[PDB]
Amino acid sequence: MKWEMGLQEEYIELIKAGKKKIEGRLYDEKRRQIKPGDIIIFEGGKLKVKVKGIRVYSSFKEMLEKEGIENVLPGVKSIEEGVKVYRQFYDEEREKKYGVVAIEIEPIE
Repeated sequence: MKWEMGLQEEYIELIKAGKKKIEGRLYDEKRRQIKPGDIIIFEGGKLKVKVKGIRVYSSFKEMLEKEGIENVLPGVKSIEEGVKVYRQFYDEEREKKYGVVAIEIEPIE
């Protein structure tokens, strides 16, 4: 399957460069249908990636600690800062309701 989802510009570059190897998202209805082998089209075609793995957590904090913040949000020095990044996109109620998913990705040329 091929899935479409938005992605901020700064992350598009980090993924292409091989620094950002994980895409964190709310494990919501849309994300609950993704499996390794699928393809994700980011920000209207600015980047295409292959899904290599799916790991679900109860929170962004736990996801970041297990996946390694440098592999998810390159440059962010602390887990607290990492959680803040996600809070700008996802509220705590949604996080508690759906859980969080770490999508292992590989850029497609």
